[PDB]
Amino acid sequence: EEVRHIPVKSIIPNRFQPRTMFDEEKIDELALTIRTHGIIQPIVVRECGNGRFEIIAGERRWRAVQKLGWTEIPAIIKNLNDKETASVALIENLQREELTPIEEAMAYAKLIELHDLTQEALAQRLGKGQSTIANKLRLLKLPQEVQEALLQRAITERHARALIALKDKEKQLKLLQEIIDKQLNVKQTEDRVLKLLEA
Amino acid sequence: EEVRHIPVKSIIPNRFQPRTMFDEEKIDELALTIRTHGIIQPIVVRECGNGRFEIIAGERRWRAVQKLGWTEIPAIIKNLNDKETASVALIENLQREELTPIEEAMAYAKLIELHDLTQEALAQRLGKGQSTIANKLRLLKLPQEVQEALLQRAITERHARALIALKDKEKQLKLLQEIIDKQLNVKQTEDRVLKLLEA
Repeated sequence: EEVRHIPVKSIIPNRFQPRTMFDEEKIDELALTIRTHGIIQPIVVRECGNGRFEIIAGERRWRAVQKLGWTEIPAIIKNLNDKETASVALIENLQREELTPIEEAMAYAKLIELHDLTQEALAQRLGKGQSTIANKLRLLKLPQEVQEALLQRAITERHARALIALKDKEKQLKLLQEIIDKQLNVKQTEDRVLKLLEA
Repeated sequence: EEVRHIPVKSIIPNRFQPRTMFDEEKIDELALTIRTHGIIQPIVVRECGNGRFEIIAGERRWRAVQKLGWTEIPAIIKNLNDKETASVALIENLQREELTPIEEAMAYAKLIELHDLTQEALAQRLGKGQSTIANKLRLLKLPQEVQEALLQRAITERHARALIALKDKEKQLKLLQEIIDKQLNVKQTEDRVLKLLEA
């Protein structure tokens, strides 16, 4: 019903920790993205007790704003028993789907058009490397079938990166079918990619 | 400030689509998980115009509730220009971190303890297969170092699954170092795993 502003310092992460490993590279991108357009989704908490709140969902948002130095955060309070909290806390983390590398690439291109930005401008805004931005956009040059493999998560982005060098659609497609069917890794893809350019 | 209830049928997904591929397997797990404990995080929308709302963030929530047959959904309305919406819409999707397979496993074990449930009970509640639940929990039996590799995303869950069969900690660890350093795939791991049990 009501979005609430709650003290960042009075918040304790969920006892049944759903997340054990936390990438600071990513969490900083979040703190940066929150500096620009603020916290878009409030953090879900329950009252742990008197004036203290247990995070249901939104640890990264909490840690990013902590780094930002914000004194309070937007929350939604839901009355829940200790069992409900732990369950929900695990489901909101189990039911997360990350965007596919091709889509991450597509999005990067959208922001390049919309904010009329350089690959350096993008890296600075999204809190990642010029390298990572450039290399992911390069995947849009790949043949469409390879691009569809990327979304179907048939191939990794590193498998595809090597295929960019072949510079022949047919050769790339022939290898793609080998990679998925033979189930090649990144190493033996790169290996095979070089052998072809040599020959 | 105020969480709002808005008509599911008056909502249009973002024009600059951040997500192109949508796994129904997952989206159904979400609709199921929403049947049980409801929509925990309201969906962020802007007013596209008169009585119509453009999704900023929460397409999966929207599609899951649509399948559930819900007539309205909880939203947060933010006034934004067409440029702001598109940008934010891409960032809320770019800054998503999925849980690591070991953590997905750990969470599954928590719910098994908390709801005192069978692997079948878990599969039914989380909307996935008994197989997927069983196979992911089996990773908790693996040696700790392998488990740390899993969180560091050094190895895939399929690389690890094969190592469960070796049933010797040392042999598993020796292979682990080979997998990461030699950069072996799932195929050549399984291959090597069998060769050892044969010999």
